[PDB]
Amino acid sequence: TKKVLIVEDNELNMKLFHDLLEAQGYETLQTREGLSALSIARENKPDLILMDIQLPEISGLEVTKWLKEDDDLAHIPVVAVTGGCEAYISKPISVVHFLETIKRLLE
Ligand SMILES: [Mn+2]
Ligand SMILES: [Mn+2]
Repeated sequence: TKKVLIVEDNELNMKLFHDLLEAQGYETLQTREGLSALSIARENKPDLILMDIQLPEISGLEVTKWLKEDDDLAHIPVVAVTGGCEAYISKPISVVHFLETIKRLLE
C-alpha cells in the first residue's frame, strides 16, 4: 500500500487531503508540525510527502531541506502545498489536479 505523509496545520485542509488520498486506496500519516514530519518520515518511511509550505511554526521549505539532507529521506518525493520539491499545488485545491500530481509521482 502506498503511504502518503500529510503535513498540514489546517484541520479542514488535512481532512480533505486525507479523505481524497484514502479514497484512492492510499494509507496516510498526518501531522500539523514540520518537525514531527521528519520523525514520522524516518519511523514510517512514507512513499510521498505532502508539505504545506505555510505552516505557522516553521517554513515548510526548511523542512524540505532537512528531508533532502537526510540520506534516508532524500529520495522521497515532496509535493508542496502553497527547493527540493518535485511538484506544487495551489489553493483553492483542484481535486483532480491534486490527485493527478500525486499519482504521477507515486504510481
Ligand atoms: Mn495550512
Ligand atoms: Mn485514515
